[PDB]
Order: sequence, then structure tokens, then C-alpha cells
Amino acid sequence: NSPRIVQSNDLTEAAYSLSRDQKRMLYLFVDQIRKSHDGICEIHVAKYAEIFGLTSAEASKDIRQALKSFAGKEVVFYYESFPWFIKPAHSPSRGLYSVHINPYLIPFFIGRFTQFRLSETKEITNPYAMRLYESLCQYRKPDGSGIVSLKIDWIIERYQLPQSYQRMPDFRRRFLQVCVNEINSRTPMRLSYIEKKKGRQTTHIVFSFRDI
DNA sequence: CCCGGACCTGTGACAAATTGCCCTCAGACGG
DNA sequence: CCGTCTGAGGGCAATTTGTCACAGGTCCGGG
Ligand SMILES: [Mg+2]
Ligand SMILES: [Mg+2]
Ligand SMILES: [Mg+2]
Ligand SMILES: [Mg+2]
Ligand SMILES: [Mg+2]
Ligand SMILES: [Mg+2]
Repeated sequence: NSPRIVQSNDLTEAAYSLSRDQKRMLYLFVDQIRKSHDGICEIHVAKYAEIFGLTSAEASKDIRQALKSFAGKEVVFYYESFPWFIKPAHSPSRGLYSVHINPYLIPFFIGRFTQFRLSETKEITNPYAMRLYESLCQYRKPDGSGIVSLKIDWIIERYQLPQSYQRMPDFRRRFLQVCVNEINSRTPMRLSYIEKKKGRQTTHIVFSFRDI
């Protein structure tokens, strides 16, 4: 009943490492850009706080640190690499931020597409669970269900999981179980899965889901 | 044969990072 | 001018995320 995010599958499937707060800002950029090619977006502290139920102070802290942490971050489309920002962010007015997204990213944002309402993701905390929920939406049916098999090496490459999750028991305990639990507790989706094996190695995860 | 070895699992510890909270004080504005 | 609503700073303890040692399973093959 809330803003409807839509994005090219190329972003859903891109390789990058962003925090929760950065991904939150990124949804509004994609929304602003889409409602129109200069790459200039803006974020208001007082509106961000209302959208995500934060105080003005903690809103200010999240934006500021998110913004300075974009520096040096890059995005790869499988491959081709780009910087997100081509100028530091800056504040012309108190409570207002202005940002310069790489105009070469515009066609990767708007294209074979993914869509969800912002209320679906705004309570998720772990950013890897946000990645997972975006990739499942890419396969959702009008009625709200789907089934998809994701390869483990591709999950590790695209979501840029940290090195110790290449050991399968650590992958299970700290990524897979936590993110399925968040989705089931924080979104209107109800998710289950099963592991596919080849010899002793586990190679894919097969996800099934329906809507509440 | 049958050991050492190369694989695989899960769990207990600890280290590093993130969470929502709390308090201070100056900016912008309007009555 | 000043009182109030903001937000830009400085911090906190409680949880979560990231890493690795060690117990305990299987199957393989040469000396
Ligand atoms: Mg992280
Ligand atoms: Mg925060
Ligand atoms: Mg023995
Ligand atoms: Mg093996
Ligand atoms: Mg025992
Ligand atoms: Mg043994």
C-alpha cells in the first residue's frame, strides 16, 4: 500500500557488499531514478526516520555513516565493474542529503525484472537475508508462490559472503538458518528448503515458498 | 587386514561488529 | 528576541555475526 520497488534482474543478481542501511537508501534511489538521466538523488532525514520508524537522531547517524561507507565500493555485472558514486555526498541544507549515482548504472537499474513493496523488506535486519528475499521475489508468481534452485558457489560469489562460510557447517548455522528464520518472521512469505547433494558435497539449495 | 589420511558433520569458545538506546547542544523558524 | 522542533555529535551494554579447535562419522589404499 506503500512504494513499489521494481528493479532489473541484473541488480538482483549482481555481486556487491552493502550494509543494511546502504541497501535501504539504495531502494529509494532506485525509486527516485525510476520516477522520471542525471543520476542525482536526495534523501531527507525526517522522511527516512518516518519510513523506517527511527528517531531523527538515529536516522541522521544511519544516513551519514552509510554515505561515507560507499567510497571505494564497486558493483560487478556478470563481468563488468562500476563505482556506485562519482562524487562525495554533501548536504546543502540541514536535514537534507544530495548524492551522485554513476549515470552509467541507470540502464542496469531499468531494463526480465524483480518487484516487491517496500513494507516487505523494511523490518529485515541482516543484509544477506535481504539479498535472499530479492532473489526469491524474482521467481515469484502473481498468486505469490514459487520454487527455485540456487547454486551454493553462485550464492557465495554474488552475495559476497565472508570466507569462513565456504565451510559448509558455518554456512548452515550463520547464514542459511538465520536468513530463512528472518524471512519467515519479518515478511509475509513462508519459506522452506532442502539440500541437494553430489557425493559428499552439498551443491544447491532448493527453496519453496507461498504467501500468507 | 588395518592404520593414517582426506573428506564430511555439529558444537563450544572467543573476537569483532551491529543493534536500538541515551544525552548534549547548536541551527532554523515563527509567533 | 526566545521557545520549540530538529538533527549532528558524543557515547553505551546486549546481541548477532565471523572464525577456528576438537570430537566423531565415512571410505580409500599401500606397505
Ligand atoms: Mg555485513
Ligand atoms: Mg543505527
Ligand atoms: Mg584404536
Ligand atoms: Mg570428498
Ligand atoms: Mg562423547
Ligand atoms: Mg578419527
